[PDB]
Amino acid sequence: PKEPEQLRKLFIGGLSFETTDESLRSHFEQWGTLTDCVVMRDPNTKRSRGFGFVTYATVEEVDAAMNARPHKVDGRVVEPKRAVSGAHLTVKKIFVGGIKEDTEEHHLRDYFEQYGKIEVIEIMTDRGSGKKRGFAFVTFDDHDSVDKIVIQKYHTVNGHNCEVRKAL
Ligand SMILES: CC(C)N1CCN(C(=O)c2cccs2)CC1
Ligand SMILES: CC(C)N1CCN(C(=O)c2cccs2)CC1
Repeated sequence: PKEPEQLRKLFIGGLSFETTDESLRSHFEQWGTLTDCVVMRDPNTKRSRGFGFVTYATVEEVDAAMNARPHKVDGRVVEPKRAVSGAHLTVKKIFVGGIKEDTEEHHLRDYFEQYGKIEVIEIMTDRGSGKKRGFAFVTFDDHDSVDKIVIQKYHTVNGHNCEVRKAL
C-alpha cells in the first residue's frame, strides 16, 4: 500500500536556471527512489521557471531529503517544501487545541520534539483567572516540522485527541 502521491512530493524552489530534469534527479536520488522529477519550463522558450518538483517512492524518503537540507543544487541553495494540503502557507508555529487543563509543557515537548526542534511552547491561560484555557502554541525552528504535523489525521497528547493547525 503506497502513501498518497501528494504526500511524497517536494516542490523545489530557487533553482538555478541551468538545473535540468537530469541534474535535479541526480541530486535528489541521494535520499531515495524518485518516481518523478521535473523542472518547470516556459512552454515557448524552454527557459527554466526556476522551480520544479520531485516525487519519492515513500514518505520516509521525503523526510530524509528534508533532513539533508540545506541542498545546494548545481551551485545554488534551493528551497524544498512539501506539497500543499495551491499556495504554501510557510509557517513555524502551530495551534494545539483540545488539551484541557491537565496538559503541561513536558507533554507537548515530549510529543512535538520528534517533529522538529522546538523554540517556544506557550500554554494559554486566562487573562483574568490564570486558569488554563485548553490550548497552546508551539514554535519550531523550521517550517517542515509544521508541514509534517498538520498532514497527520490524528494527534494524541496526554491522552487527548488534539486539533492542530498552522498558526500565523
Ligand atoms: C510500512 C510502514 C508501516 N513503515 C513503517 C515506518 N514508516 C514510518 O515511520 C514513516 C516515517 C515517516 C513517514 S512514514 C513507514 C514505513
Ligand atoms: C505553479 C506555481 C506557480 N506554484 C507556485 C508555488 N507553489 C507553492 O507555493 C508550493 C506548493 C507546495 C509547496 S511550495 C505551487 C506551485
